[PDB]
Amino acid sequence: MIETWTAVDQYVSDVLIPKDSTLEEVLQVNAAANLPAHDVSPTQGKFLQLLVQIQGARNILEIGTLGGYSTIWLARGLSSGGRVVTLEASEKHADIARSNIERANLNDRVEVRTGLALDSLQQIENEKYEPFDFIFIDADKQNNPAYFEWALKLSRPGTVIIGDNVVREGEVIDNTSNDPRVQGIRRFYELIAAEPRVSATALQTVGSKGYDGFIMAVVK
Amino acid sequence: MIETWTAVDQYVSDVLIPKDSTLEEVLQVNAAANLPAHDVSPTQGKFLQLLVQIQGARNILEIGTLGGYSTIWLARGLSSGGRVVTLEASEKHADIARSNIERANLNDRVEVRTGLALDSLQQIENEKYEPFDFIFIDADKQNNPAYFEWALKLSRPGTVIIGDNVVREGEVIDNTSNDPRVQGIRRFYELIAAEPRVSATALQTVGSKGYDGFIMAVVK
Ligand SMILES: Nc1ncnc2c1ncn2[C@@H]1O[C@H](CSCC[C@H](N)C(=O)O)[C@@H](O)[C@H]1O
Ligand SMILES: Nc1ncnc2c1ncn2[C@@H]1O[C@H](CSCC[C@H](N)C(=O)O)[C@@H](O)[C@H]1O
Repeated sequence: MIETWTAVDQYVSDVLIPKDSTLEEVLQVNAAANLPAHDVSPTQGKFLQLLVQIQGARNILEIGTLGGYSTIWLARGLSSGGRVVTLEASEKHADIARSNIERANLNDRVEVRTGLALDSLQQIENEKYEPFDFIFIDADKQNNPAYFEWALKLSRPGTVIIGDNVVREGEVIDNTSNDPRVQGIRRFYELIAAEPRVSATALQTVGSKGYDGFIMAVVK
Repeated sequence: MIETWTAVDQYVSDVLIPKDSTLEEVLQVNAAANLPAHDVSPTQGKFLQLLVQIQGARNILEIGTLGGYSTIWLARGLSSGGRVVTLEASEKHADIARSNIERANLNDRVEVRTGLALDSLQQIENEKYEPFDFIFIDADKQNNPAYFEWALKLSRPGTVIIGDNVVREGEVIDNTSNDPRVQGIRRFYELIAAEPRVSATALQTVGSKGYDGFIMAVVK
């Protein structure tokens, strides 16, 4: 099945996504730096870019930078004078991400903050940051419950929240699993349901990265 | 396999989509009337509703009504004096859709036009309809090329176009397919690539309806 899903994704990108030497280099540098290949796929990246454009987002919060691949897709969807604030725990990942954001000529609208996301989120609250209108949660999924609460806290009515990798090859329905990622993801779904101010759905996806999925939520 | 995808969708729906007796009735009536089970899934329907809300769409065009299941999800995403115009070739389907839409108390927001979509689209242009901000193509896929051209013609900068069922169990990559629906979808991808005014991506999805996918495009 992975061969078929990968072939379909190759077809989709070949026809709908013009070759982009900049983004290809980002992945190449990530690999050279030994960063894991956990970036969103090209089709997922374009989905994010287009969703940002549909929302007309101007203040994006991303949790989990890696090498800035998703960050570039997101930043490219920004309105006028919008910006992206992305959080990364690894000093090395963050350094590489900054270099890739530089190679994409987006350093004028993207800020990479190094440190554990929970600590950075508190700092963001402490500082004078306007509410975020688009939030992409893509870090350590075991912490999704806390990231969701922070996302809502730092949101405004109409804010879009995308939570990546929330199906995990179907492990999401294994209620007895002792895996913290699975339990964290399940609590993420539950907390969204508990919040009357948030309405969401989740689509299961397949492609070059395998069988997974994402949550798309909107703050009332 | 399909068992896992179905179970995951059941989980997602159970937690994120509150029970809706109105929509349950809609599907029951569609089935009693022997309509094919081609309605979007509940999670796909909510995805459409949320996307409509994110864009803040006010004038929706849907091609392919069936029993009005997707139509209701779309209409529920509207707010002010928003409207939905949906096209259906089957007189029987159209009347069942009008009935379901009425039971959902949305007849004031939805217009179901009976007839071949290509004929109705010409009429819509002839008439003074305002440009459509959101277009859902979900009828006979062999005609997607023509529907895409009409969508572009009746759009405005920023219009969102969603094309459903564009992966079809992975057959979309088979250029030699004897399925006119597969050829129609391939023609659709190609035309999008040939239209500079449209940027798109496609995500492959799995769930209760099986392995398929959708295209999301934005008009520039
Ligand atoms: N507690 C935490 N705070 C911030 N980043 C964290 C974290 N735990 C893990 N991460 C970071 O989560 C990232 C997940 S991969 C991020 C990929 C990126 N969104 C893309 O599309 O390419 C990694 O870079 C990892 O170092
Ligand atoms: N040429 C044409 N013009 C208009 N509708 C057409 C058509 N060819 C097929 N259809 C209609 O396409 C519909 C596809 S199923 C539509 C389902 C609907 N989107 C939902 O989510 O519930 C059927 O009702 C079929 O009768």
